[PDB]
Amino acid sequence: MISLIAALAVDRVIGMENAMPWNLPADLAWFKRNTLDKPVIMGRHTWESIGRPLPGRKNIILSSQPGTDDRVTWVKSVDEAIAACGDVPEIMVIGGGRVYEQFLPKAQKLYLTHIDAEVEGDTHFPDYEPDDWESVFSEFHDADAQNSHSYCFEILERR
Ligand SMILES: Nc1nc2c(c(=O)[nH]1)N(C=O)[C@@H](CNc1ccc(C(=O)N[C@@H](CCC(=O)O)C(=O)O)cc1)CN2
Ligand SMILES: [Ca+2]
Ligand SMILES: [Cl-]
Repeated sequence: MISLIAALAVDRVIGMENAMPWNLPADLAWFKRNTLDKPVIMGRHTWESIGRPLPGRKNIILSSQPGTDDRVTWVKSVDEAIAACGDVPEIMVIGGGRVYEQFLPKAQKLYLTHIDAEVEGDTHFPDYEPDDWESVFSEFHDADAQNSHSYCFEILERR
């Protein structure tokens, strides 16, 4: 089963963690908690931006180009990405935009972080409609000594 996990700035703008204007260690901890011990699928740009395989998870990179790092698994299609995961209960797709769009239709859950910050960007998470999803968990948090901005964690199930 496919799950998408993303951090959204205002107006659903998305980008690479290392380039966003916030510093939210609480969100990275949530991300870790929610992906640990699960396969993670990402596109090429996100892989390059993270730089090293995320430990404790199977890292899968979706790319039409040949692989350039033997430390991760490279696939060329959505179906191939899912076959390479094996029989696992949940597959975490971690973006970017195009990757989110290719898996959305198959996704059954969404783990989102809504961050209260305005960012200019050209890439946005795709629209999800109120009728197709149920918010099953939500948790609001204020900015603090370690977290630059306020954020809300949320879990949605396809309805
Ligand atoms: N919640 C959430 N989802 C997201 C992002 C995010 O920042 N937050 N990212 C884009 O905004 C993308 C993922 N980018 C990531 C970039 C770096 C790390 C990372 O270093 N995580 C370490 C945590 C240890 C540490 O805290 O340094 C890990 O998971 O092991 C994770 C995700 C997409 N999905
Ligand atoms: Ca940053
Ligand atoms: Cl990407």
